[PDB]
This record gives sequence, C-alpha cells and structure tokens, in this order.
Amino acid sequence: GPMEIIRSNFKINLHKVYQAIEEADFFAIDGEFSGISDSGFDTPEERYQKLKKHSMDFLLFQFGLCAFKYDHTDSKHVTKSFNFYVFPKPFSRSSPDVKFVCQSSSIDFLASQGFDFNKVFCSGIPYLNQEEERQLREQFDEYTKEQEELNDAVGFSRVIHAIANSGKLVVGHNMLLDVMHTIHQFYCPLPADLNEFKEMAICVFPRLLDTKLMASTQPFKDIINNTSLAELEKRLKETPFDPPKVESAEGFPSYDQLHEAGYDAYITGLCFISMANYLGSSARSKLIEPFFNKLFLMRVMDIPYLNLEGPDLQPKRDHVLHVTFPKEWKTSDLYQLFSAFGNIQISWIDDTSAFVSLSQPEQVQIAVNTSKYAESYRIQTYA
Amino acid sequence: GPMEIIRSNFKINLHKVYQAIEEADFFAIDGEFSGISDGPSVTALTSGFDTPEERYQKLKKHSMDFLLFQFGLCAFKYDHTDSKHVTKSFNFYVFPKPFSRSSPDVKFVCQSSSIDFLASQGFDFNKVFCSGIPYLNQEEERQLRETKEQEELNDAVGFSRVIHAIANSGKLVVGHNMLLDVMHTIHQFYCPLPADLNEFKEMAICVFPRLLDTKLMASTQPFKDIINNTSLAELEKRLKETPFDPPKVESAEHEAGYDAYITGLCFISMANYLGSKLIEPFFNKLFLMRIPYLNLEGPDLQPKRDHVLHVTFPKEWKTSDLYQLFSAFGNIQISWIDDTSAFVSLSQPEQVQIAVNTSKYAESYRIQTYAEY
Ligand SMILES: Nc1nc2c(ncn2[C@@H]2O[C@H](COP(=O)(O)OP(=O)(O)O)[C@@H](O)[C@H]2O)c(=O)[nH]1
Ligand SMILES: Nc1nc2c(ncn2[C@@H]2O[C@H](COP(=O)(O)OP(=O)(O)O)[C@@H](O)[C@H]2O)c(=O)[nH]1
Repeated sequence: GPMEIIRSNFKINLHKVYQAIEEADFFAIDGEFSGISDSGFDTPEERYQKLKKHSMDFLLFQFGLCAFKYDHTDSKHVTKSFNFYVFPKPFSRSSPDVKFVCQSSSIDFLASQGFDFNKVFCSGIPYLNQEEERQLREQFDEYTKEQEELNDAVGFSRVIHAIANSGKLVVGHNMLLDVMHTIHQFYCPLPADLNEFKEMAICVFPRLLDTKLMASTQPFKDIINNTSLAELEKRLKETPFDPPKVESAEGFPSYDQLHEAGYDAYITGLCFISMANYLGSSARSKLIEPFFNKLFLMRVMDIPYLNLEGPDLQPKRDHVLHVTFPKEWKTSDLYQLFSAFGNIQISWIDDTSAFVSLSQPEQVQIAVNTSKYAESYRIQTYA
Repeated sequence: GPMEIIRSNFKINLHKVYQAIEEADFFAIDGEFSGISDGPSVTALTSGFDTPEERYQKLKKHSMDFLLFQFGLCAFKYDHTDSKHVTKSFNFYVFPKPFSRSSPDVKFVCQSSSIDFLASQGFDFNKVFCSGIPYLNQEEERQLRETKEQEELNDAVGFSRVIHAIANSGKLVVGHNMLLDVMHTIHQFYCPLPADLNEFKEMAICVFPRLLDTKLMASTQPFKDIINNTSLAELEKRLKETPFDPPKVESAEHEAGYDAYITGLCFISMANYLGSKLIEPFFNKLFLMRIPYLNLEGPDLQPKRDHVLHVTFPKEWKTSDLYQLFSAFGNIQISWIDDTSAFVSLSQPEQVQIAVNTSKYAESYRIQTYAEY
C-alpha cells in the first residue's frame, strides 16, 4: 500500500514525512471517517451550518497523504504516500476525554473494505488542537524530560502543521468534509459563521484544489460524465487524456483493489495531473489558478463551488428546476433531454433526482411546458 | 473462557445456545460497552446521595447512546450425582450492521477512555465492527414486516433471538453491578427506555422475571461483615477462602463471557455459604454505586437526608484534611463529589447545624445542609 504509520512507529518515521512534504510539488490528501450523518436551497451558510451540526461529531481516523515531486530528467513524477491512523487516546487523567460518533453503515462499509479497526483504536496516533497544545504550553511552564512529552501529545497534529506551513498545493476529491474535520480535529472547533471558517481554512491550507470540481468544468464538463473518484480515474486514462507515468520512490510500497485514505489520495493526485496535462494543449501553473480554494458542493441549486476566499455568487434561482426520473438514467440522458436549450449545469440530488440550471429565465418556463407531455420524469420550480 | 460467537458462525451455533439456556439452572451475564458517560464525570454520574428517579434519568440521558458490543453469557446446570456444576459460556460480538438501504442506520457513541481500556485488555475491535452480529428491537422487527425472505427476517433480528430466549426461559439471570447491563440490554434489543422509572421497572421484569446482582449480595448480611471489597475481581478472591469454599465446577464439552463465568461462580459460593428461598430476598433488587439497591420490585425508599451536608473547599486538600476538619463529630463517612467538594455524613442530624455555625468564622471551606439545589 503506502506506509502504515501507527503510534508505535510515528516518531521514528516522522522525518521521512517532513522530507516528502518539503520536497514535494503538491500533495493530495484524503480522509476516512467514523461516519457521515447522524439541503437543496441552502445558502452556503446554511449548508455549512448543517454539516457543522450533523457531521463533525464523527472521527477522522485514517488520514491519507500522497506527496508528488516532478523529476525533470525522466519526465516522470515520483510519489510517496502514507496512511496515518489517528485516535484521540487521552493524555492524562485530567486531559479531555473525546466522545466521537459512529455511523453503522459507514463502519460496515469500511468493514467490507478490509479496514483494520484495531490499528485505529489500539494503535492510533494521538493528537492535540491549537488550544489543547498552547493551554498546555503554559501549564508545562515555569531536567530535559517532559518537553518531549509535549511533542508526543500533539503527535499527529505535527504532520498537519507541516502541511499548513509548506505553503504547497493540497489536492482533495470532493473534500469539503475532509477539510472540515481536519480543522475541527486538529486546529479548533468550527466557528459559528461560514465567513469565519473560510478564513480559518486558508491558514491551514493556503492552496486547495478539489479534483471533483476540476472534472466538472469546461473543458472537462463535456468529455466526462461521471465524477466519482473511481469512475474519474478510468475516464482520464483514455483519450483525449494520457495517464502520467508515476513511480514509487525507492523504499516505499507501491500499489499494483481496496479503498484506503492513502490509495485514494494517490489516485486523486493522478487525476489532478492528468487533467493538468490535458489543460496544456505544469503543476504550479497559471492554467490551474482559477481552481484554487474553490471547494466542491453537493446537492445544491445554483452554487458551482464553495469559495474559500469568499463570498459566494448568488444562485439566480429563476434558472433552476428539479427533476425526478427512473434510476436507470445516466448523465447523458439529462443532457440529451434539455439539449434544446444548449449547455446546462447538473447537480445530482439523489439516485433518482437532480437539480438542473438552464441558460435563461424564459427557458425554464418552456421545459416545464414540454414536460406536460411526458411520463418518465417531472420538472419543478419552487419547493 | 466462552465460545466466540460472531456473524459468520451465529446461525450454525444458535441451537447449542438455546439448549444451554434450556437445560440451565441459572445464567450469569455481563456486557462490554462502547462508553460510560458523554458529558458528566464518573462520580457526577454516581452522585452518592441521589434518588433512583434522578439516577435513572441521568443514566438515561448520559449512557444510553453507547453500544453494548460484547455480550457474555454463561449458563450453569447443577449435576446431582458428582455434586458439581456443569457450565457453558459464550462471547457474542454484536454490531448494528444496517439491513437494507431503508433500514435505520444506527449511530452509537464511543468514549475514548473506555475504548483505550478495552485495548489494554486484548479486545479485538475487528470482531465487533467487521464480524459483529446484527439485531433488531421490538419495533424494527414488528415493523420491517409489511421463502427466502421468511428466512432473512430471522437473520435481521439476529442477536435479539438470544435475548428473547433468556427473557422467555424465565430462569434467573445474575449480573455483577448490573443496572447498566440491564438498561442497555433492553434499550438495544427491546425499545427506547421509557420516560419514567416505574415504566422501566415494568419493562425490566418482562424481559427478565428473575434478576440477582452479585455485588448487592456480597454487600449485605452476612456478607457485609466478612467482605470488605466488592469489586468483581476482589470478590472472586475473597469467596475462595474461609468461611467460604469455591464450588466444584466443571464445563460441558478479560471478556464479558469470562466475567459472567466468574460472576456466576461468586453467586454459587455465596449461595452455598448462606446455607432456593434463602436467596429470594435479593431478587430484582439491582445494585446502586452511591439505598444500596434499586426496587425490591417497587418502591425504593426515602432515607434520612438529615445527617448530611455538602462542603466547598480549596483544591489542595485531601481525604485526611477532611477528617481533620470534622474530628469534633467522631468518625464520619465521605463521598467525594469533585475536585473541590464532597458530601459529609455526620452521626447525629443536629451535628450538621453546629458544623454550619462552626465555619461562619472560616474562609477556606464552606458548608450547606444537604437541602439545597
Ligand atoms: N460536500 C459533501 N461531501 C460529501 C457528502 N457526503 C459524502 N461526501 C464525501 O464525498 C465523497 C464522495 O465523492 P465521490 O467520490 O465523487 O462520490 P459521489 O459524488 O457521491 O458519487 C465521499 O468520500 C464523502 O466523504 C456531503 O453531503 N457533502
Ligand atoms: N484533585 C485531586 N484529585 C485526586 C487527589 N487524590 C486522588 N485524586 C483522584 O481522585 C480519584 C479518586 O479515585 P480513587 O482513589 O480510586 O477513589 P474513587 O474515586 O472512589 O474510585 C482518583 O482517580 C485520583 O486520581 C487530590 O489530592 N486532588
């Protein structure tokens, strides 16, 4: 796989990690979580707040990290990936005792994937957020010993520190949750306001790029019809793309199967490269700039992306409509359908539903009039 | 030292279990859980003097989202020829794996210290989370209703089938300090715990007509004078020596199972010594950790709240500082409530007043009568 970094081998390895971050062009990351949940016309604000009130009690317990460095001689990319198992084992008797939530399906899913929970609960690496640390960098304040038990307590947060400070590009795939959890668990409680969080986000990560958003915009919008990470990996292997040669750095395990955070980062990163290369027809480039710190959005009316530099474009509601259809529909069906009106923007809501936005107010009205003669589906305007 | 009953081997084993339940004199049970408390502290949850209704309510509000994920069951049958007890013990790993895409997706909570503790005991979490046995409560079962499906119904109820078996056999179920095991058990496999204690007491004795808590037994005459520590592991040691003797026990052919196996053995040692009807008085009184017990099958009691006062003091003090402060009133009984407070039980009701007056003149500590909010 990648490196299996657990509690018992965190310290001896840490430097290998720092080096990889420090020598990398960008890295791609991914999180595995304890669970997803204990929509539609939410303002980003309302989205944020729902995910805050309903997703953040879950534990990010496996963190994937894949560093990519471009070698200019062999025209290839060298990689290094890692699997960090993280677990808030209490430090002391007075140290806070974390209570996280588990979602049965998510657990059962990870079960179906060969995940090893023992590595998380028996061998997970500890960590501390901003407060827990500094509060304790005062307690432990006014021979050499405990100063080095401080570096043990913050434990995994050190690797986050490293990413945050490298000022290099961090790529994820549909990563709004990965980002949310990561600051929640390793920096501090998510703030009351979305504005407040966008600030907070870009100090941990200065440069974010969501592959799923990339795959869902021109020119990719027209050549790709499913943006699942698994399906995206497939589509970017065939023309008019070209999959970059990726080599495992000597002494790391390569891949040659089952989902982990590491693997998925490694894949996400490859996706990013393939889509960058196509765009030039580089990995720090100006071509990719417009994608920086715009996070992907799910199940939403007219927001194309979450802006992290803020604030977000208005919906322009009089452009949208809600459709319900046989589950047997695939994206091409939705396009071909509304093809009368030209390019459209899709946003899957269900397995049997999706939001569409049309080019003009007059158009919405019309597709509704047409649908009066169909059975397969139904069109809406205001719920 | 039970059988490891997991998902993949539940169905083929089930009959062995039914039969042991079916041939047993009594069973001993024990649960391992996901966690003890969300919010409040350990002692904040076992407050020392607080009434059942208020206790039940606490534990309801603060313990029930935790997962009972390992069930220990040991059945005991007395053989009259060799004067021995025959045993059978089981370790069920249970996990609410969702049945369908429409079936409820359970959201249980974990407490890091509990998990961490279990880790230090060799617990295998993969057994729970990858190989845990599904199950459904009263509702879910009644409700997912409306060939092969008639047979996937009996797979979805899964573990609850074992609890049904115990509940119906009407035989005695012995636990050690078992109020939580009980509450979870019905919470997970029967239905949401009810708004009131009395509604719970009803609920409790339908699932289990005959309950006996070993820790309460060991905490009463004649055992009260002969035993000084009633922790299960300590209790198992004390009941080995005089004036007891360890039951002749044999099998047929740290886990919740093992714990049950021990729990039951304690019971037998204490039954033997007591010499049934001699045992009856203990039935369906559950142990309180604070008055020593719950119901008597209704209602509990209302002890003399008089002779007790609560104190606030600087954090640096210690148990012996506190004995110092109350020397005037002879030997006393303490229940630490927290970092800077404790309850103090004085001998005579009056003494509390005179303690209140003696302390108008001192800054360090503070005092109120138990009566306050
Ligand atoms: N932004 C967002 N992400 C989610 C939500 N629910 C799940 N995810 C994440 O999105 C990822 C799935 O994205 P993708 O691979 O493209 O699958 P798909 O889009 O659901 O078909 C998962 O790894 C989840 O962590 C949600 O409500 N909002
Ligand atoms: N703040 C404070 N805590 C203490 C002191 N002495 C002991 N403790 C803690 O109080 C708790 C009492 O635990 P224990 O000695 O087992 O008695 P128990 O609480 O009744 O189980 C322990 O977990 C100790 O760590 C003290 O002087 N100050």
